[PDB]
Amino acid sequence: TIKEMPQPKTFGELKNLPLLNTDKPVQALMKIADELGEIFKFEAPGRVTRYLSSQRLIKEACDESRFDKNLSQALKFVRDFAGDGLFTSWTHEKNWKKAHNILLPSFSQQAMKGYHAMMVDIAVQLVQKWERLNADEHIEVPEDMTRLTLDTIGLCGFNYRFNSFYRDQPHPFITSMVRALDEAMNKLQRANPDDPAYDENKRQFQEDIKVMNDLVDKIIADRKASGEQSDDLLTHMLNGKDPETGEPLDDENIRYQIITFLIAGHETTSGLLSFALYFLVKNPHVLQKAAEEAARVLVDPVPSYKQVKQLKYVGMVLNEALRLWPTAPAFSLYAKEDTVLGGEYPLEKGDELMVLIPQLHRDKTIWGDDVEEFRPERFENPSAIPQHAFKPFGNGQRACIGQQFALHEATLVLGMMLKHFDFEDHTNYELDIKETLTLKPEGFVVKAKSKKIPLGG
Ligand code: HEM
Repeated sequence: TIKEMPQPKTFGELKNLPLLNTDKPVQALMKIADELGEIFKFEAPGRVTRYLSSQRLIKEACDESRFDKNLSQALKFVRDFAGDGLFTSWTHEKNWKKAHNILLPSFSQQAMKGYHAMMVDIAVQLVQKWERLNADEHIEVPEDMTRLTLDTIGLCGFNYRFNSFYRDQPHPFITSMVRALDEAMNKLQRANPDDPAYDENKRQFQEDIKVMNDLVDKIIADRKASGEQSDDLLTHMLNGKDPETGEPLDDENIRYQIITFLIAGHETTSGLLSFALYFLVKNPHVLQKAAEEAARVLVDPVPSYKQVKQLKYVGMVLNEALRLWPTAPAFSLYAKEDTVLGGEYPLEKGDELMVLIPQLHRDKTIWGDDVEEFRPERFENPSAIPQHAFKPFGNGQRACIGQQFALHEATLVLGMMLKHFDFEDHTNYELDIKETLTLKPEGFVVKAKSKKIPLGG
């Protein structure tokens, strides 16, 4: 029966936006959810959002007949350079359906067999980099895991080598990409956009978009003109036809899809690898069980596809790091028609709901009371986990098309790290989680000692 909905402190006319004027907004909304409960209204000048935290309400918010993906304010800002790629378009835009239908078979677990050798290439570069460190040096974990995921998506994506392990300062496309992304998350905070001084940032944003567009546009043009067939996603987009309409993707959208795979895949997947290594280094018993499995399964100088799939406990370790810190922490929904949530909170057509995934993954009624503990074994039998309890890759037909690509990568890389190195938390690191569109451990450094096992070819 109809209930109330809390609201945090307001600052009249600015309403609750100062509560989000922090460098850590998701972790600040997790402190607010702890004191107000499973749903709360958050209001800013112009918008109203309700944040959901319990599986009880989120299983309802995940019914596709009543709710659909919303383009939140962050995604509308990202659409300026990601366009109508899969991530920043509405389900009912014609290009979302057409790209979804063409790309879906290329992102299956069976299609990972074709991208495997390209993922091993960048994985071996990372391992070889750490093999070659001298005994006085340490690893900057988030920074080499972002080198590893940029280069893997560049090479599986459009067969281009960004050669991030050969540089100190990134290839200028990556610099533009990070800076555009950065600019788009800063426009959220700036309650006074367009003009004062911002027009310098705004001028700069136009140039970063031009660098992205120009490099990708050229790759596509050179590709159609030479016509060689590789096993990257760009050839599957260039030769693919939507079975519903019979149409191909146009060249401008193919570009947006390539920019979208970079921006949607690089930080989420490297954040994941960083958090999994943290929790392993902080939990020696888990590390030993994971390192044992890697040494038993990965018996060849380079892992085969079938060997990565047998790395059952490494997969449980990554699932539990995604429970505790889902690297893309919230997604947004809008009500399709007037409806009631739970049987007690009235919603109107078009109201926005935001799923706060890190809180969902801390619901004591589903996970038990050791919710804050790192226990991979929670996932030993994955069918025993209630529907809509575990949502790190979103929901339904708008879930992460790249789910299988991210988990194969992460399992491959984590299995080879544990196989080849013993790790030491030489500084006794204290977790500080930096927020962008994504979450990562800021400053996590480790020392790796080699077990001197050959990494051949
Ligand atoms: C640890 C890894 C990752 C996590 C946690 C993650 C999570 C997510 C989430 C939560 C969404 C839904 C967002 C929303 O509903 O607004 C999503 C969508 C998407 N992700 Fe991922 N992602 C990851 C890896 C990747 C990778 C590697 C790629 C691509 C190479 C990728 C590409 C996509 C795309 C294109 C969409 C949009 C699908 C659609 O709407 O049709 N993601 N991802």
